[PDB]
Formats: sequence, structure tokens, C-alpha cells
Amino acid sequence: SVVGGLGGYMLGSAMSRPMIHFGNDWEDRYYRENMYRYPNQVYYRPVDQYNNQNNFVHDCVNITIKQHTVTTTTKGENFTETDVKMMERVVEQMCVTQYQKESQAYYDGRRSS
Repeated sequence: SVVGGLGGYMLGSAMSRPMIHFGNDWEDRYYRENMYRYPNQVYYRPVDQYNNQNNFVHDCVNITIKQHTVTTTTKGENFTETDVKMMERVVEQMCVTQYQKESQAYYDGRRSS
């Protein structure tokens, strides 16, 4: 797929795509049925330019949303805020799990000790 809008984001490591407990049985299935649609990797930036944890993990995930939506559209498709909501919740914790490396690689910089 050709995102285009990724010229300085990079691709994470792939990982085990976590399930979620939405608390409600129709949403449990909604994700785990549609799960094949959802991205197996996340997109990110050097946390060297960031400061807040939150703001990075935000942009990380939300770029990983618009990567996936906009490289699905351009041919008579769109997402819905549901499939987005499900992806956000999963791609967040995935984005943390990849981030925790980028984060240590960052703190290793700073002056090394």
C-alpha cells in the first residue's frame, strides 16, 4: 500500500495484536471479527524531538490511524468511528510496547550518563 504521507515517520516492530475487553459482548466480537483488517505494525517518530510521553504515543497511534484509513480510501472506501475506536485502543498499547524501546534508546542519548 502507498501511504504517501509518511515521509519521516518510520515503521515499528510487529507484535502480537492484543485483544481488548470492551466490557460489552457485541464490541468484543466486533473487534475480534474485524481484527484481520487492523494494522499489525504502528508508525512513529524519533522521541528525541518530543518531550511528553503522551504527545508522542498520541501522534504515533493517530498517524497509524490515518495511515490505514487513507491507504484504504482513494477508491470508494472510508472507515467508521467504531472501527477507528477499536483500532485506537489496541494501537495505543501496541504503540507503548514499541515505544518502550524508542524511549530507552532516547534516554541512552541525553548525554550517556
